[PDB]
Amino acid sequence: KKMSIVLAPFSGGQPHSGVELGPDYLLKQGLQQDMEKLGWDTRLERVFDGKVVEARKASDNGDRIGRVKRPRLTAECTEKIYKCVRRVAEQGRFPLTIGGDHSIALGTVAGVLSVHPDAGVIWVDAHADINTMSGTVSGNLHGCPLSILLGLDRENIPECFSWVPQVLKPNKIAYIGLRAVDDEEKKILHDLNIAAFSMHHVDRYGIDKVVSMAIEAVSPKGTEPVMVSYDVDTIDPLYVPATGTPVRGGLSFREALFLCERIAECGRLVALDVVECNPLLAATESHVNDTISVGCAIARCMMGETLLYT
Amino acid sequence: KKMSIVLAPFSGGQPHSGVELGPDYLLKQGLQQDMEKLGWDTRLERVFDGKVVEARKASDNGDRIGRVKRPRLTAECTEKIYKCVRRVAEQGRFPLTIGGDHSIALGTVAGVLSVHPDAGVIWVDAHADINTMSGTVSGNLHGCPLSILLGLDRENIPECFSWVPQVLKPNKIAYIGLRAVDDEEKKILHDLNIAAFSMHHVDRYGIDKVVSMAIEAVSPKGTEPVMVSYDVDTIDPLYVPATGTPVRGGLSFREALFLCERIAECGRLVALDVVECNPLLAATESHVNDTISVGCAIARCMMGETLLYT
Amino acid sequence: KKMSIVLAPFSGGQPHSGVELGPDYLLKQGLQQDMEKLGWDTRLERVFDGKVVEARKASDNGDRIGRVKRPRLTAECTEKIYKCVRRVAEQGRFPLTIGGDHSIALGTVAGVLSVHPDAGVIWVDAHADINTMSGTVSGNLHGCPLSILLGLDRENIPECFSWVPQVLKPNKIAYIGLRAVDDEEKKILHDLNIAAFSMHHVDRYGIDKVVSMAIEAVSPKGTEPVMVSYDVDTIDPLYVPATGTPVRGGLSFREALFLCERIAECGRLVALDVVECNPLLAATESHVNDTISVGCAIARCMMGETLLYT
Ligand SMILES: N=C(NO)NCC[C@H](N)C(=O)O
Ligand SMILES: N=C(NO)NCC[C@H](N)C(=O)O
Ligand SMILES: N=C(NO)NCC[C@H](N)C(=O)O
Ligand SMILES: [Mn+2]
Ligand SMILES: [Mn+2]
Ligand SMILES: [Mn+2]
Ligand SMILES: [Mn+2]
Ligand SMILES: [Mn+2]
Ligand SMILES: [Mn+2]
Repeated sequence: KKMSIVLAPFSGGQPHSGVELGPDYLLKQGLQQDMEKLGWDTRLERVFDGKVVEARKASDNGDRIGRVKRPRLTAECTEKIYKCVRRVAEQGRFPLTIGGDHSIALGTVAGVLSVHPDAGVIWVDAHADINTMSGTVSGNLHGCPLSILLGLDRENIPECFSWVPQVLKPNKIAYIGLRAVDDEEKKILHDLNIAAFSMHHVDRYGIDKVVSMAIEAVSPKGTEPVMVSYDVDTIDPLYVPATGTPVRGGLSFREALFLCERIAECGRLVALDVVECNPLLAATESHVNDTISVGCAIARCMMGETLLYT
Repeated sequence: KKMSIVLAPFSGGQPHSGVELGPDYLLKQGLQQDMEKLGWDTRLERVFDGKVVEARKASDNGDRIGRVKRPRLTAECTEKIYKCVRRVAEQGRFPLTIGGDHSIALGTVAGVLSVHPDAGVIWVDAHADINTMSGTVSGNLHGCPLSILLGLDRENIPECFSWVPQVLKPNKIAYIGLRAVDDEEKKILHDLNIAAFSMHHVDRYGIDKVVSMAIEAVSPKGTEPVMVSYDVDTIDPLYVPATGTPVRGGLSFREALFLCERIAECGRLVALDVVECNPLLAATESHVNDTISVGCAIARCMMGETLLYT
Repeated sequence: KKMSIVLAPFSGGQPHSGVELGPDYLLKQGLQQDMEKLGWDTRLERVFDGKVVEARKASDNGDRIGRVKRPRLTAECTEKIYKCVRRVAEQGRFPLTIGGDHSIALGTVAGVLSVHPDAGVIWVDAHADINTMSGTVSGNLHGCPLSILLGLDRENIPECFSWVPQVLKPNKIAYIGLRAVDDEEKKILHDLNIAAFSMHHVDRYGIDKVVSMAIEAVSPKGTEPVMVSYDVDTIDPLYVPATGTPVRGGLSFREALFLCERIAECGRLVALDVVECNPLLAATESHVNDTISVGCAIARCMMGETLLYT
């Protein structure tokens, strides 16, 4: 029962700065102590200096390839994350990555599928993060990771991303909590027949059924390893206010956590990313505390924490 | 695919002024652009000058018939709405009416049932709005429309309402989200055996089942046209604060919208009223924005807007 | 149809003062008028002077037996409550007790099971309140009542509690809404196989199923009398802010009340405690009003109040 808590304080995949503070905030909230308390032999893994990267992002506004903003910087860092996560798994340890915007998952998923190529992927998010380099309207790379992992729009993808291994198929990715999908993404998900459960399915079937369906969609043989990339903005902003791109009509705090327990209960989770926590994007001390403690809550629940006897 | 957005800035059916501003606010929120974006060939239909009517209401406190307040004024305006909506339907266009307090539905429903006499009616509301002229304690006519449409207490109903055609039967009206019913109304609904789904059924069966049940109750042959008069105060005030008579324990924002999609999904909606939006009844700019954007949201969702590919 | 509204303004079972104001606040909110309106022939029953007891608690910091704080004082008062409730039932009247912290339930449950020894007990709470005298970390007796009623840790229980009759078995107590259980309590509930439904079951099955399950667990023959000790802190603090130990992820206002109706609908409720309302533990006038009116709401709903015709 060994765990490596991968710190990924990156913010180049999007406009607002502050999300790179996630790792620190989470850790000071007692994340590592919590994993220990859950019986996890933990050790931190730093991939790069958070402030050094902020400097390179704040200045170099010349790092672009079309509407895509900061592709080189995002490629460099996500590659270091990929390599890091890859080793962590080769060592037979569970990698829990703390972001940082969601573009880090390009490194995480790439790293996990490198050791567990048959792993399914549950993308808990309000967004589909599948925009292509050519299609991305905003150009914020945190909304493009999946397109890159899937190898879509191969032609218009640059050199700085050639390091990205092609190991993720459409039938191994399942969304949950979607409600802010771009027209381009709606078509893509439909073209590729990606299993996506929007808030509509949650309202229709309740979180339980959805989770069940989500897990089945990426787990054919019922034995496959499961990975969850958890974007906190999936949860209604009235619970998670400190986040870059909030959208109303999100999961309730109870659903956000129940979802984790169902997964833990699955007994096949091999990795977890907890992203989009931006402390500087709050109004009070409770805005940040509620947000960060929610992050730690997803971690404890995913890692086995239950409300009753265990 | 033709639509007429009927503007009904009336506030005589109740105490608070400001609800007649609904139409304008909605429209500036981009309501018509939204219907266009949904592929609806739209055109506005003005029934009367909003400020002119406010003047006649503010002054003439002598317009009463018992406890009933402003019956003449309400009759005059709701008649113009009736006629308007009637023509809009005769033209084969979908009428989307924006209020204005709920007393306008006397004109809307009367207008719709004039062209589609077999249309069922789903009343999404926290209130039953079925009080009689004689029974109404408050005297606020926005809580009496259904009694008039149903022809109840025929004897004590005045001359100014003789224009109201009798075309609505008890078996063609179904409530959803009820939680603030008057004793008089509880008896009536029971006497007439009106299908009413209070918050109790939502909590008990969940919004999906309720919607299904609500649609079946007014649609025997499974082919009948469906009309929905949507009172925004059905939604919990923590979502829709700017409304005249809010009651706690309402539908969540997610339920409010999911309900619409289920209906749209029904493929038989022939008309829709979106009422009780009172901008001046807020505390902040978000109170109004949240309320008005919620109004536009019900419109988009009812008219086909989905979270995923369509 | 006779009812005795037992006033129990006690606060010795916990740190914060103000919760003894519950009874008064509730009553001024019209609690008794409400029970009358529901057709209940009511009469108040005062057990002791609320301010006199506050004086004895504020001063005597020497009243302890280990980590347990104020055992003598709690024993004296809960005994008076026991006796009171016992008589109220012997008189064939329904006892509705208003607290006051949850340690009063030692008197209430003891009183009810004295006249209805086969009565099941539904503990609506975020906490299990089953800590032992020896195990209690906090020492706040409001989290120990059930251990005393169950006769657990008999050896380390003091003289001042010998008056407590042993009439409650593990198979006659069922929790609902649990989410803040201590490690000690988790073991106990598991050892004794106590039917406990945490927020996890609510999220998983919805409030309806849970209530059904909760009622079945304590009602084998399907004829047994039912008692509910209702801790308002079971409801999410965003609904019930004025309470001593709030925990996020609670029941929604709708669930809090729906739960009551299901019970009322059961037709076998023989007693009800409504506890933990601390007016002085608010920030605004709405904090207190919302809290206290919620208390009265649970009362009306439990006692038969429905949203539709009855
Ligand atoms: N934060 C996210 N996703 O996680 N926002 C993505 C927003 C938008 N879809 C884009 O392409 O930029
Ligand atoms: N706003 C509404 N209904 O839509 N309130 C109705 C209130 C009350 N039932 C009455 O007769 O006036
Ligand atoms: N308010 C309550 N329960 O109702 N809190 C109990 C807290 C804690 N379990 C204890 O032993 O003190
Ligand atoms: Mn994301
Ligand atoms: Mn997102
Ligand atoms: Mn209405
Ligand atoms: Mn209403
Ligand atoms: Mn308690
Ligand atoms: Mn409690």
